[PDB]
Amino acid sequence: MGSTNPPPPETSNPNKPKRQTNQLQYLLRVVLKTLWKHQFAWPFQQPVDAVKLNLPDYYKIIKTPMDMGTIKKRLENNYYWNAQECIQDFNTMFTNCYIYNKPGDDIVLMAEALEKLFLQKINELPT
Repeated sequence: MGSTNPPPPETSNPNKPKRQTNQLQYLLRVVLKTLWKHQFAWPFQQPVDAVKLNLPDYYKIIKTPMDMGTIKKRLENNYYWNAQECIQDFNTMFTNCYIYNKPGDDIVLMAEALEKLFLQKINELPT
């Protein structure tokens, strides 16, 4: 009975309604893809691997995981109906980090930076 990770969030759901919208195209080509290249992005590029990291309490505490790798796959697979759904997934990811960790932790400074950038990039979206 050693530690395991949960199954990752779904990136495809054939019974969920979806659309391609100008705002969602923008969220992939501009926002995600620019954030993905940032020097602080790496911890957020894949689901939190609590086994590899030796944080057996991670998924004890965080029940709604989200990461940019999943968000990337959702955008590529046209999983979302609108921009707001995806913005919500970005917000879940940031929030989870702030929940599990504490002010001034390196990982938090990273998420804080990314979140400021995020906000500056989604300030104006296409119509």
